[PDB]
Amino acid sequence: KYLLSPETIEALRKPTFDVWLWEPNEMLSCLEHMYHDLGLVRDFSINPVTLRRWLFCVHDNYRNNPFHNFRHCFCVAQMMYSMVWLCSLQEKFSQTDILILMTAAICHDLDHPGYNNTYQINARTELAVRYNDISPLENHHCAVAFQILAEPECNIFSNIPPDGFKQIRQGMITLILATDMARHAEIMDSFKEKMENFDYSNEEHMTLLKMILIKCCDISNEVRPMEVAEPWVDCLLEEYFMQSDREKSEGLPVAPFMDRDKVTKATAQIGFIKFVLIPMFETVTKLFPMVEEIMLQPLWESRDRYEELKRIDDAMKELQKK
Amino acid sequence: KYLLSPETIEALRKPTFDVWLWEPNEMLSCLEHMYHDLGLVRDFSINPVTLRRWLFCVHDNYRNNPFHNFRHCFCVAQMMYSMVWLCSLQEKFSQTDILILMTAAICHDLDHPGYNNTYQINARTELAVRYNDISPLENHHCAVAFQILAEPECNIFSNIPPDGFKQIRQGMITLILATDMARHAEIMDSFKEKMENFDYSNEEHMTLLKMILIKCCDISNEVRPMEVAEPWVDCLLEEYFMQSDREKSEGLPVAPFMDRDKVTKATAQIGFIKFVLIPMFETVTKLFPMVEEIMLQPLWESRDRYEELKRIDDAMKELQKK
Ligand SMILES: C[C@@H](Nc1nc2c(cnn2C2CCCC2)c(=O)[nH]1)C(=O)N1CC[C@H](F)C1
Ligand SMILES: C[C@@H](Nc1nc2c(cnn2C2CCCC2)c(=O)[nH]1)C(=O)N1CC[C@H](F)C1
Ligand SMILES: [Mg+2]
Ligand SMILES: [Mg+2]
Ligand SMILES: [Zn+2]
Ligand SMILES: [Zn+2]
Repeated sequence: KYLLSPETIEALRKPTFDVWLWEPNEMLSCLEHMYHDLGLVRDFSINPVTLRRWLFCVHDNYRNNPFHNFRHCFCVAQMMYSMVWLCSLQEKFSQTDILILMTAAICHDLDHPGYNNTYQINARTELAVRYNDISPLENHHCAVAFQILAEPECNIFSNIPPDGFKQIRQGMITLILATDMARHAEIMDSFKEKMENFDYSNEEHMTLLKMILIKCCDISNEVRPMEVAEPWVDCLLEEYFMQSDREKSEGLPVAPFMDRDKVTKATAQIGFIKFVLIPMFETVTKLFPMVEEIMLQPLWESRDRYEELKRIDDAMKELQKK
Repeated sequence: KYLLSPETIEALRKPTFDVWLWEPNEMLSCLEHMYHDLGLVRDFSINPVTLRRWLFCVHDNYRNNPFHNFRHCFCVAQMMYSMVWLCSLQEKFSQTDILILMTAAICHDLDHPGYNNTYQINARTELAVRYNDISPLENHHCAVAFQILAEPECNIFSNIPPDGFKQIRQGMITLILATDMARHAEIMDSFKEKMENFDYSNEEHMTLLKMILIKCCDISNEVRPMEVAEPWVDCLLEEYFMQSDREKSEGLPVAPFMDRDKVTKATAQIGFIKFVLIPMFETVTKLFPMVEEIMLQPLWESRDRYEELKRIDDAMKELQKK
């Protein structure tokens, strides 16, 4: 049953929203609500019907991978929606910037194949050869994003003038490309430097803030409730094993964190929560104090839980080895 | 024709080479000779039969556009060859670096359509949407170069280890992407920054020098003798007029420097020589003083010759005025 209850629309605004509850049509409708509710339909004369066909286009072009699937895209877009409200971003950003933040979130892993950059490059694929080993998947995601938008029936921007299309497009590209974890250190070091004296009337500081926001949402699964978050780790590792199978039986290098024999659910997250998630949301909390209690808080609770799980896993491996 | 005379082999080593005398047959055999003579076939275990097939395929993947054709390809690699000897590059650069320089120069405009990046982006071409407005032609040149090299019958790198291939791929990519003239000032400023106190054991200083070197060869046509240089100006304007005419009938922006109402042969070369070519070769001359007499001298004469021809143009216009 598409058509959402008023209870659902309420829940949808917070990062506690149970993303697993809903089937695709309900998620499409949830996303459709977001565009209306943020005033993007109103302020960019988006045809209400074109909006629905666009979300169906997008959905069709996400794949049935275990992790990089349409449900991931909904998580990231819904988490961006939560962040608009939590941080009150309509006070600091234009409606163009919100449109970029939302449309980039929805489009940022379009047609992900289930194998990451390092596979693409080492196997010398169609995509690595096409994009010269430079963020190949991330370029592919934008390419597909705008190939969808070039179809008149899927074009939510059809009544935006050329200058505004040009600005959105640039913005969307900057953000979708920023999702490549290869650049996490570079992007964070850029941001932290700008943060020494932040200025919202500085376009360059704001371009970085948006980059950090989409990144925050992209890797945001562990910010959610333990019940909601925990199943994404199986989805990740299942996808990661799929690749490291292929890498072994093709003789390509294998990343320790994708190695069946090495990684566990617990050791996948301890490091990620501690040295990627926590520091990123720590920096962002300076700019938005309310982030601490809502987002940084479940990250401490997740860190503490996954370190306990490791103590039990490790204790259990003392029984196994011969 | 093919089977090059000892005289042709000697004249091929210098910037004075009459690039117009030779049909595709002979230019290929020349390029081939360059690889044997520079010790690239020897030092990289290149199969000389594969070398011939690669070159035929490269040549096949250049288009019959007025300016950006196989002959332009030949000029850039031939000018690179000249510079190797003039600047004694084998005393400063590794054989791997020479391989990167020659192979990049040959490959740098593969499958160029005859309309520049500004066309691609304003007409929203497959290429522009594919490459996210980011140097769409240059990325595509690289893409075509390594599609070709992925075919085993065209693969001149087939006996190089993977480590070496990765290093060459990366190097060629940097160079080909450096030929986008939109980055000329950025690249020159980055080069000039290092040039304050240059260092050949600094790998980044070298990476820029190689970017400058291919840039020099890419736009070097005015360095060649005045009989050889001048018909290339007609080829250029023919291509640019072909684009400005399309831009006019398609309702797209037109660039003054490409307008067939506004631009003369002389106005097309004066600014370009005085403010792009000359300062670039001036900066190279500091590192290689011998460049002044052999390359900056013909540029000076061409500037003078074209500045005089504008004074003729301008006085003929004053008689026209009624
Ligand atoms: C085992 C892996 N753990 C991990 N990776 C994630 C999450 C979300 N997204 N991702 C990647 C990165 C973006 C796409 C999928 C997450 O909750 N945990 C890790 O530590 N790393 C660190 C390097 C790499 F980012 C994965
Ligand atoms: C009229 C044009 N003149 C010009 N352009 C050239 C030459 C060689 N290569 N090129 C371009 C560089 C990339 C494509 C071919 C040359 O001898 N003269 C100009 O003034 N400009 C201003 C900058 C723009 F690149 C061309
Ligand atoms: Mg991704
Ligand atoms: Mg070019
Ligand atoms: Zn993602
Ligand atoms: Zn060129």
